[PDB]
Formats: sequence, structure tokens, C-alpha cells
Amino acid sequence: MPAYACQRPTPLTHHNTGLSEALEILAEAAGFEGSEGRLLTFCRAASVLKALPSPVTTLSQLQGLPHFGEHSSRVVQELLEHGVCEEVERVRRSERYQTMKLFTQIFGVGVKTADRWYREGLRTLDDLREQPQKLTQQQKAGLQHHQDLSTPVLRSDVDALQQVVEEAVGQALPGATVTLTGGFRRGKLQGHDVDFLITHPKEGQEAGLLPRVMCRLQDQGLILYHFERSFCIFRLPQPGSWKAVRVDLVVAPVSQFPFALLGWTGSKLFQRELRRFSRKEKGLWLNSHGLFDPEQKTFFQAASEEDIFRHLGLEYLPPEQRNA
DNA sequence: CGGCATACG
DNA sequence: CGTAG
DNA sequence: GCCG
Ligand SMILES: [Cl-]
Ligand code: NA
Ligand code: NA
Repeated sequence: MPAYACQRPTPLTHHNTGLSEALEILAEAAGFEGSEGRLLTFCRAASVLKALPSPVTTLSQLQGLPHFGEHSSRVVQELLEHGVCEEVERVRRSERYQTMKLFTQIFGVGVKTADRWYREGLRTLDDLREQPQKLTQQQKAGLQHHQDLSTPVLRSDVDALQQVVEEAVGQALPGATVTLTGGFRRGKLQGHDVDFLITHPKEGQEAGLLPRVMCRLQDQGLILYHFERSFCIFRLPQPGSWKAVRVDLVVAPVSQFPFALLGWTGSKLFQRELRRFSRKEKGLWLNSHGLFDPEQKTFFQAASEEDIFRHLGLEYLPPEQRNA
């Protein structure tokens, strides 16, 4: 088992779902306390189990696996012996975990804001609604649309959304293209992360594109709430009605498109691990715009995601195997 | 021990 | 501060 | 929390 998640295939569904979910509770709780190192370890340990070819049934089987030390091994041991890990269950039940999860789920609210509200004594969405002057415009929209945004959308909804975006993009700049990214590109059948990546085959033509796309979607009445990244809430048709959905639109020049496609396809852990691998193992600096050699002071050209994996000396993984 | 990804709005 | 993957 |  290689130590970096970008060195191994990770499918969307696997053989250790309950074990990984428990470790991810501890990772999430560590984030709510600002403990980013512990979050990463628990995320990495969970991801290792997603990559295994069969269920872990005995503690012996964790020997030698990267990111399994005393704490993560104890969690697994308790789940294997008793079906439940007391520490995980204590987290799940706690007022702190439940409230931090509720508040950070709001679009416009991060850990730092949620923690401050928690320390002020706030606990429910209606608590927040009773002091809207304490809210940014972004948080107001997140709160108003929270219920709809809490329900995932289906791939069929995604395909309907992509056609409306393509219509606006075609008027904004004929020849521009729209690519579905995020979790749907990794094979999800449902999810919240509806993301599109927009480019044009002629380098430079995409300059100024995103405002023109946004204006056209607004004129169509599709934008409930809203440069090169736009974080939107869209109206999605439903039988007899509609619902709010979070949609991100991103523009990249074609030269950068493989790097943006790679970054926006995820998973989050996969990208962090890829960037860590690049820098620490290869001495190259990776982001969603390019890959820099700091000794030559040159950027790699890439025409495909395959090029980027080759640059980094990694076997290619298709999107469906990037579910770290 | 230091490090933990790296951007944009 | 928030957002993204 | 774990790795190097
Ligand atoms: Cl930590
Ligand atoms: Na949030
Ligand atoms: Na998104």
C-alpha cells in the first residue's frame, strides 16, 4: 500500500465503508477544533481502507498499512470487536459536533464563524435567523436555501443544468466548451458538488468570459444567488416546481485546462496528496493552474491529465479512481 | 522535531 | 473571513 | 495523528 493517496486507485464504492466512515467522523471533529494535522491523518487512514481490495476483518490486517498508528488502529479494533467505537459515538452525540456540523454546512459559514457562534451560545438555524443583521449577504442566502441545499441532486438534474449553461456559454462566446467536473466526473450518481469548467480552444479568447456567462444566466432567471470562479445558487426545475442547487462555474485558458480539470475533479484529499507528492517527492509545485519547476523556473506544458501524471512519475488514474 | 496543498472571491 | 477541489 |  503506497503512502500517498495519488499513488493508488481509490474507487467510489469499496469494502470497508463502515470503518472509513468512523475514521472520517474523527477527522471532521478534528477540523471543528482546528486540529488540521489530526484531520489529515484520520482522512488518510480512512482513505487507505477505501483502497483495500477486501474487508478488514482482523486487527492483524492493519499491520504495515500507512497512517495506521495506535489511535486509528484502536478505532478499528473497537469496531471489529463490538461494532461501535465509543469515542466515535461520543463525538456523534455531542452538542459541539452536532452544532458545528449544522453551522458549517451553511453556505457562507466556515469553522471560525461557526465556532464563534457556538461560543456565543447559538445552537440552531432559527437562532441565526433571529439576528440577521449579524449575517453577511452570502450567509443570508445560505440560510434561506439551506433546506434545498441539504438534499443532493441526481446526475439527470446535472445534465439538465449543463444544457442551460451551454446555451448561455454559446451566446457569451461561440466555440467555448463546458466540462462537468467534481464528484459527478468521479462517477457519483448524486451529490451536491455540481461544477462546470469552461474554456475555449483559442488561447486568450476566454478572457472576460465569466461575467458574460453570468449576465446571461441571470437574464434567464436561473440565478438565485451570486473573475474566474463563480459560486452560485441556481434554480433547478422539478416536477411542478423547482429547488435551489449549488453550482460552481470556472473559466480557464486552454493552456491551463488540464490542471484545472485535474484540480476541480478532486477528490479534495486526492488533490492535497498529489500536491504534497509533487512538492515533497518530485520538487515540483502543483496548483490548479500549472506545475512549476522551481530550479529551472519553468512551467510544464500539459495537453491532458495523462501528461500531468507522466510529468509527476505517477501511473495514470482515471477520475473514477480518484475517490480518495 | 517540522510538516501537513494551494489557490480565488 | 468566505469559497473550491 | 502520523511520517520521515
Ligand atoms: Cl492537529
Ligand atoms: Na459552510
Ligand atoms: Na462546487
